[PDB]
Amino acid sequence: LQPPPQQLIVQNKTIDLPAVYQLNGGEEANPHAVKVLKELLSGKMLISIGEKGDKSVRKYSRQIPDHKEGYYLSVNEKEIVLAGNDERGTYYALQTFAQLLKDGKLPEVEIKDYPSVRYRGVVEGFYGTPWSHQARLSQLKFYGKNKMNTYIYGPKDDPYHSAPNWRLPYPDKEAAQLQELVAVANENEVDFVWAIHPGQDIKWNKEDRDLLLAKFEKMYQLGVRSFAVFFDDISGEGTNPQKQAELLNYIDEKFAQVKPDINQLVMCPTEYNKSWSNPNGNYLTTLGDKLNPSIQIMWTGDRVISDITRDGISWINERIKRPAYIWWNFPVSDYVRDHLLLGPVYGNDTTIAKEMSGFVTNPMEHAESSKIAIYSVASYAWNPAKYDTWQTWKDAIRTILPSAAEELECFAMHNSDLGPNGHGYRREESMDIQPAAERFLKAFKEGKNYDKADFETLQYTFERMKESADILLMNTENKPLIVEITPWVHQFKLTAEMGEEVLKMVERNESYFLRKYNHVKALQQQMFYIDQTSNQNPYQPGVKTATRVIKPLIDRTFATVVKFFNQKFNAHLDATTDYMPHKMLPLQVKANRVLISPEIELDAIYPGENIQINSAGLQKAPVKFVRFFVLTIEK
Ligand SMILES: CC(=O)N[C@H]1/C(=N/O)O[C@H](CO)[C@@H](O)[C@@H]1O
Repeated sequence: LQPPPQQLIVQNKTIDLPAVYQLNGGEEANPHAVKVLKELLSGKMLISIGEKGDKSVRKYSRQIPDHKEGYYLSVNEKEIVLAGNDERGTYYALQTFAQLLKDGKLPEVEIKDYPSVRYRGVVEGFYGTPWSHQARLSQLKFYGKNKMNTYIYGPKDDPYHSAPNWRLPYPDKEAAQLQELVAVANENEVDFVWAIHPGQDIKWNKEDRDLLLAKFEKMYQLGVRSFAVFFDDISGEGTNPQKQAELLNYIDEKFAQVKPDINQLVMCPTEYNKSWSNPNGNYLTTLGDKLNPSIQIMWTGDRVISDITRDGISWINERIKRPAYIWWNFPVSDYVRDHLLLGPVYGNDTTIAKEMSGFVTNPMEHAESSKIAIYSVASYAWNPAKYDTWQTWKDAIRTILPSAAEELECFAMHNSDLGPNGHGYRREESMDIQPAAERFLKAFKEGKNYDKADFETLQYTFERMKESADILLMNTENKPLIVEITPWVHQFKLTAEMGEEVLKMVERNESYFLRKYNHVKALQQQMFYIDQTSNQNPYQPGVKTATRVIKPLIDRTFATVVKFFNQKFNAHLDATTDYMPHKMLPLQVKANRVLISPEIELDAIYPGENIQINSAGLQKAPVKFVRFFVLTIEK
């Protein structure tokens, strides 16, 4: 069961799902929950479904937890009970019930369940290509299955979300799409929260306030019932906390508290993590004091990218005078775009549920791939006391890709770290093989003999990686997932082939070694060609994989064996580990830039564009040699 329930008593009997059944409370329970129950009983004992207060569930009123979104669930030989404290609770009972049913069978169980954190879900809030409409449809259904009740729409690059077109209603096509997303959100018990991001060019006047409210009104007409205003990542007048708080309170008093049926009203502050706060400035205490108490305030932790600690959340809660609504910046990869972040969710304090109003994850622009972290976050926010990092990661993968779960585990296990970055945030990766790696390498470098078992583990790892990559490439169960990851799967296969060949180099005679060495060089060039043609975004272009432990191991082993060979045979083989066509500290190629890692000869004459050192326009001059750090060319 994911999320794990608050309380579970298991009998180790099982019963058959009733072929004949009496349904009770069908006409009066949450229709969303009844429809789910009706699909499970498709094709087909008393079955009682309802909310506390329905006649159907009167007998169980004392067992239904007294919590928002709580439910009581029971399966024995005589009857099944599915009883929410409220309509969403009934739906949630059904989502648990759906996981109990396996091959027409049910375990005898009794569950009392409820979430520890009130708002749980996803903020689509990253920079990059916004999720596709089809991907959002898929996400919403995923959220309902995992008891996430919150979807905050706010892609930084949607021009109708952010500046200047925040002021304009969505075009007809986009409008009808959002209208469909809201309906689907509603059917899956998810609050569609529409965010606006106006602060970079907002004027503190009646004109812009009215345009904002008019925009909120248009969204309301599309079916939207929760709203957010984001003031993150801006400078200038829009950073004024008094004005922000006045605007939010106006929205609250003239809009949210005036419509019949508005739910969440959320803001993200300009000072949205501690490092970006001014402890000595008046910004957060002003919001805390002035913002109306029903309005939620978002927080990403001690840093833009960070895990949530007891001390960290105490710090913010004391200032905002309410429990922070956490905006968790993982697995978002918009600042390490050459990486996929597919590892487990961990690092968040599991005892601080009372200290947060909400917990949402900011995911990758890769929607399907983000489901691993999203599933885990749903498990963590619902039952943080029972949260199990590794089991939930494994459960997520088996959920997303049952036909190739182990292959996806293999790929994800080695695609979890971010590499060095300006946010200082890192994750573990390849932890299984890390000790056999460091040992193999330490011994190897010193001239000491390595353990054969360690050499075999590495060998076994490369073999498994190639099986996993080729199987994932051909998988048709979740095509959108395969599309997202495919460039990384190719790079991951090359990595493993490169590992096997390097290991063969450590292992016969001069001729054989030279074959292996030339093969390694060709594989390096192939990796370079993938890094240069795939995922060519303006920020971190290319495709990096197994970067924490596996690639450094392979590279360092390769450099070492080439050195020993050169000493033994008095040779001059090139030991460099990344392919570079241009000659020169390693050079790097990024899009049409050639740079020296913080005289040069290009492999051809190109028209020059510019040169920047830490600048001169080259006005298209033919160029092949630069002597005296980035050269831009036409390419
Ligand atoms: C509140 C917030 O996190 N705003 C942005 C952010 N600000 O530092 O960092 C994230 C990771 O780069 C971005 O995806 C977010 O859109």
